[PDB]
Amino acid sequence: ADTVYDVTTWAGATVSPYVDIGAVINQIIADIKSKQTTQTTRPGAVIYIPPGHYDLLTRVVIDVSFLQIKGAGHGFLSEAIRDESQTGSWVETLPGASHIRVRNNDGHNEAFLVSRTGAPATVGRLNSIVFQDFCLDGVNASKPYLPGNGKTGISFQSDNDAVRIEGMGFVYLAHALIIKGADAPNITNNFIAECGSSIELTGASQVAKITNNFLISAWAGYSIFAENAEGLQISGNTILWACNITLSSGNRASITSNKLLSNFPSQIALLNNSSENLISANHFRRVHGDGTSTRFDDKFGMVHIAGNKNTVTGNQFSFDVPSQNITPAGQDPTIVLVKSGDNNYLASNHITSNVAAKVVLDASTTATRVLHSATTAQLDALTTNHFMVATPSH
Amino acid sequence: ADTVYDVTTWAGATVSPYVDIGAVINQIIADIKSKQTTQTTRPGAVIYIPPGHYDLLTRVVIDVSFLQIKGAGHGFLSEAIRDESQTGSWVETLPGASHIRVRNNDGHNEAFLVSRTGAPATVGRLNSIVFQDFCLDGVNASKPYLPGNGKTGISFQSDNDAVRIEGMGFVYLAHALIIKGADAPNITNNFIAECGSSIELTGASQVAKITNNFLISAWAGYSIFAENAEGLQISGNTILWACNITLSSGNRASITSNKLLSNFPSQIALLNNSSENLISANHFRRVHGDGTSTRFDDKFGMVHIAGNKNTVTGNQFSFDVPSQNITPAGQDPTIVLVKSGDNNYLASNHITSNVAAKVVLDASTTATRVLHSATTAQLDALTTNHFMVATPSHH
Amino acid sequence: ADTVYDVTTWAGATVSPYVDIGAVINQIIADIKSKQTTQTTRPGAVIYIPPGHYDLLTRVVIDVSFLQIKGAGHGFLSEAIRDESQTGSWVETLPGASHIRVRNNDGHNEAFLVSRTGAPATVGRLNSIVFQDFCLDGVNASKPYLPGNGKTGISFQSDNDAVRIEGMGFVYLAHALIIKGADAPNITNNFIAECGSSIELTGASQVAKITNNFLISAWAGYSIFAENAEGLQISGNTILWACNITLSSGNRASITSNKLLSNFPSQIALLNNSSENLISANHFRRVHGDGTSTRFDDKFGMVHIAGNKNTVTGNQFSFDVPSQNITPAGQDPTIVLVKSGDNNYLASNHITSNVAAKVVLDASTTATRVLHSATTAQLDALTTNHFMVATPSHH
Repeated sequence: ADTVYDVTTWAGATVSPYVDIGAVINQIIADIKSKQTTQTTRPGAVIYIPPGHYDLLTRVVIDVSFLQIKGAGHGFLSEAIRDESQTGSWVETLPGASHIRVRNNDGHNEAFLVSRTGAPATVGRLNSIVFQDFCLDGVNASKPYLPGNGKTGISFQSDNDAVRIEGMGFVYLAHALIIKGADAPNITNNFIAECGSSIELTGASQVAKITNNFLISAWAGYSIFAENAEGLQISGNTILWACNITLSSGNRASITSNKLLSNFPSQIALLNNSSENLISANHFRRVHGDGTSTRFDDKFGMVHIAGNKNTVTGNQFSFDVPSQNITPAGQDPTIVLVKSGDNNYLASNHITSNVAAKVVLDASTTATRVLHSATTAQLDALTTNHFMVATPSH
Repeated sequence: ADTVYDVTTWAGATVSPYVDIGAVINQIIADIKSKQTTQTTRPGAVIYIPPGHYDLLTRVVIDVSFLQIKGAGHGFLSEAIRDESQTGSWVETLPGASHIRVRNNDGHNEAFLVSRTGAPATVGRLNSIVFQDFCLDGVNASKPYLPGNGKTGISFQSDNDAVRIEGMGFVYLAHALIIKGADAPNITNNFIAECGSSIELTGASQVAKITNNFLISAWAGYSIFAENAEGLQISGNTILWACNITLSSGNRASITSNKLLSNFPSQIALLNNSSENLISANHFRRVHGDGTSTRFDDKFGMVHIAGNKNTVTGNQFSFDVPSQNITPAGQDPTIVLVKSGDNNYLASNHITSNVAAKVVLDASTTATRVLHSATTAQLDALTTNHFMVATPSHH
Repeated sequence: ADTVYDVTTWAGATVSPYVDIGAVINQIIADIKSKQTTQTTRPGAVIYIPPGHYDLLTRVVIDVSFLQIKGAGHGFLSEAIRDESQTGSWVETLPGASHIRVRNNDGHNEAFLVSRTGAPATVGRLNSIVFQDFCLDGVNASKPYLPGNGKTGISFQSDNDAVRIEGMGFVYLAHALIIKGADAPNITNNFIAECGSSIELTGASQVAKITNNFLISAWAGYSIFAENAEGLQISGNTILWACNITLSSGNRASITSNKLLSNFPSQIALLNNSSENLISANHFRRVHGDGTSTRFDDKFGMVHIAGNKNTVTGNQFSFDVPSQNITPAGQDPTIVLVKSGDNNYLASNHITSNVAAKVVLDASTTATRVLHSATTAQLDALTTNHFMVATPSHH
């Protein structure tokens, strides 16, 4: 069929894909649109990227539904370690597989912009676009990569449904993946590392599914940021270095069965009246020194709750920070800060810390339940309006 | 090798795959069988479906193990929203990617029937058939799609081992996926929506794995139905609209780490003595109005338990139904109904509801434990044969 | 591009891949190295294996980063059932899809060895090698497959980063997958069955992700073995037959949302001071008779803890072993043995057993918390240094 392209064999390109794969992909998209021209004759296409090193100089703009862009793997190599190492004898010094080097010279910061102009009720949303098994690489960057090199890997900026980002590698980008106005996106089995932020669901979203990823962005941004987000599912992920899952007016999320590690506070922040979110069966680890920051002090919380009726159950909170590094100086660090809200619920969580640490209930909070989720020594209730069933202690 | 086919380039086809891809795939299967003729020379084959709109007029019958049918993606587009919208200016009005329009004219309701005749012990089971990354579409349908258009996407009707359905899209079918007699099936990373039922594991099954799917079937059928199911694993799924996981004599299931939402009761029903099942670390949301039904009333439960020794831990139960829409009118809706059985266990669950709501223990139940899983006001125990450690509510 | 190979069409092969696919893959690797000759011109390559039966006689050695070896599916067929059945009329008697029959004639046990010589700081690690969707088959083996046929599927034996093993089938191997010195490996959506051990993370590892697999290895080995392992994440798996997850000096693991079943003790063993590991929202099932062994007695525990500050929450422990088969004879079997360590935490777990069974706290342990995770009759505390909040049992 004529719906399958390989960027290196397609004879219609005016430029080499190794020199500018963005131009080649834009030219393929123009070809698709010249062939798929009515409401009922737009099934989409496959663009395959074989293993190779490809510069992108021109931003790709996608407004075609059901486009699959697929390569041979995530291609990750730690450019952070490379850039602190003597690499003269390294067999390879670049990320690989189907490797796009994001090197825009066109005035834009995105490698891929997924955007349709026009009101979605009138022209339709962008549907079931698939990015699979290739590598997006910002080439050069310094920690913590935000503002960094200012490069974005994939940015969806118009309303979309059932999009899919799977098996990809993202490295040395200020923003790996940004999806605005996402409905049922699937972000699964990716390897995102040494990036300023990993996943940002902006504007609003419904029922995003974020599963089975490595997310290893640094301390100036977010591993997962989601605003006006209903029904987020975050599970099966390994989120490292500076794990920061922030919901801003996010509700009815299910954040379960993840391995969560940060060298900084705010592993999960439920902000701006984020309510009825479940945090269950996660391992939380707070350590210190892989980078340092004063973005947060250690009273912010490993988990920070500003909202109602959230549920925190069955987790481990493991905290190991030398006392001399804890801020504000002389203060006990906070495991969970219930900053504001009503009827939040903490049950059956195990707190293991190298120094005395606390679940803090702000004086404004009401009806918080803390049930086998803190010994008496681990609870700092600044209001009598709470219910405590202590974890047994001496 | 000669084991790789593309439905649009294979020269042996006597009909266009755009006109009847079912006939073309059947012709490919006959070709495979003519070349793979002994029990040690049947490694199977791959059938690739490039992006395109393909009508299926003839049911495909698969009785070859290790067949892979693969496309370019799940191709979902909401035909339900289309059919309630003014679409004259929409860029697309059809689902896409590798898109099969299920339009049987052969008197059969399935697009794909996976079935071998004979006693499995004699002729062997069907093994490790792989459906990946294509779209099955019933073309036209009306809510709640059951009985609907009667169309079925994929139906396995003989005993099978290690089959795999991954990355697919299913839309506008009465039944997306039916697997009868499945051992260790893998149903993962699919997008099933606007179907009557999503996944039906019929007859019996052993250790089915249902992970990382979107399941968005409506209120007349099941998101997941499984009868005589041992050892189900259901995790990492987002199940929406009319979430209904029903086990019928299912035991030792692990139902964990799911996002579960319905506009109706019966998000999980453990029926017909379903025992020793774990329901842990799930978010349950009950809302109202995206469709309405009287299939269940609000006393049925968000979770309904008829069986022994089940375990319900670390969940959130969030309930928001306007009082005027609650039925029976005036009665408190039920969050968990323990309808029958012995030694069921609820612990460390949080119930948040817009009206007073209850965990109900039927009079027939024995030795139920309810431990930090209901305040006193949230428990309606109809037998003294229970143990309550209340979620605190009085200072 | 010239970076995509098909083992059956590449004209540079001097041996048929059906006779020795190992030689052909080695020849492809040599070709890649001849074309990719500097540290900025080594993006890697794809090697595609179409459906077919391929003998491997020569061990493959991979020292190229970003190599993808991919086939058409996991290809599983139960050779264990085959070898106890009358198969004369079976349609197929071999595993299939992209089927590598591991038949080394070179005195090595590995089908695939992934190894670079030289210090990783000097020559680099092996990065992001991808094995996807093919079948590695040891051809003939007897239970429990260790020592068995001594065959290993894939073995990484030099330090590696972000490797990926996905969608594979492994069958009838002594060791399916071994990874030494793994940093952020991804082992996902595989089908490993009728092998001695499934996954072994040797030497040391950091943040391995083991998700969404069927792991069905037998009772002489390990489903998941990990030594000096920091930050393992094990979730969404169905682990069967002889589930055994053993950590040796492993810490900060997250073992959640799994379906876990064994006919033997030691479903999870946290050994040699394994600390701050989470075991949450898993279904544990212990049964008897699908093979028998005395490797462990029933006092070892379904979960065995030798370490500090571990967390066991929201699980079900379901135990069904006939009393006449329990060892030592006349003794109550152990559900969780806290063998050594401080401040371990058990909360909100449901224990269901056919005979009296116990959480046992060794006399050496300190500050164990058992909170709604055992009735009085289910706790055998051999030290007074513990905290008990009993699961209620008396009215």
